[PDB]
Amino acid sequence: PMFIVNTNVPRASVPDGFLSELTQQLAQATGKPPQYIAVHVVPDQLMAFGGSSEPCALCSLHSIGKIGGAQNRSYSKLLCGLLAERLRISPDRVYINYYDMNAANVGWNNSTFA
Amino acid sequence: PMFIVNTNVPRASVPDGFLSELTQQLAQATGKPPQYIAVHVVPDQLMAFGGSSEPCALCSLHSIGKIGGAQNRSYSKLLCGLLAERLRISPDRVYINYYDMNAANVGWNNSTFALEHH
Amino acid sequence: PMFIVNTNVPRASVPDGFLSELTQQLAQATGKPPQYIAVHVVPDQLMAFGGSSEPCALCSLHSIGKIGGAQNRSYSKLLCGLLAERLRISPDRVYINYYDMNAANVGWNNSTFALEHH
Repeated sequence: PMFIVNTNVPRASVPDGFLSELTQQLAQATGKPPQYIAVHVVPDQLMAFGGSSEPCALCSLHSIGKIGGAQNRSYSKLLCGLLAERLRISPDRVYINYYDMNAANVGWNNSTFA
Repeated sequence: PMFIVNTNVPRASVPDGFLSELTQQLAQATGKPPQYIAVHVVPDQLMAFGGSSEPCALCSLHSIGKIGGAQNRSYSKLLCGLLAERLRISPDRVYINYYDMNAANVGWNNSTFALEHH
Repeated sequence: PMFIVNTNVPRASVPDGFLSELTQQLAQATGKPPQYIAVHVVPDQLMAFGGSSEPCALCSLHSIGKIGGAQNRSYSKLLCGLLAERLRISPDRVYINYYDMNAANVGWNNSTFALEHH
């Protein structure tokens, strides 16, 4: 799986341990091994949410399976919680796009997961 | 909805008011409340379009519904128009990927927009 | 088509000509004219793959058609080979998301690639 978070919060406000916490908690939540979890954090972005430049985040989580109604609500509670606690971003200023990827549509190690 | 624009145009060339104009015009175009419109502009990128590095933009618009044949052509006219007028990017050097998101696949405020079944 | 590469490799490590090489190789692989191939490389990113910050890349390839089981295996061998050769990134630290776009969902030049119906 891969998780990306784009935010206008400054890089200095990202705490030590963040990428590792995201990796471990997403491994727990998705049921996938941590060695297959990739994370990308993009601070200092020029963005607005509702026309306001208060802290916000636009994110995405891609996974082959383990994407659905209840699961996505669980991922959103987990991720909004981390973004609130660690980056001080209000949950109502976060959007997370979820993608259930077909294994044939994910390349890795010179081939695909199909 | 969320609209992202990635471009090689310098940050200095983005005019004051641009994020607000995109927010307001997308609210008008999609019929969605402006309070729910998010925008992200990424300048100074290393990109090429057709192998040339003249000004260009690669964008995306994600919305739960309001994505379709005629609507997407209307959004493209609006957005290419704004990118040409404000960032001086030629419309034929702009790609915009449209995504019709299912409500269950959009997280917000500790949950998603699928609040009907559990 | 559009190909995006996000990596933690430093900008100085992206060779001159890399965008052009990707453009040419992708035009060849997809059969699409190079004039329609867009590439975006984003170095110096804060990323981890499997909990490690050694070189890695998260990428995407969007194309209207020319996306499928065998074609994607071929694109992966091609692209991982280029990322390994040019950016020194191990293929097992590379993910590439493939998207088969509908023509009506790709905006370009004030409209979309759905020009047949109203």
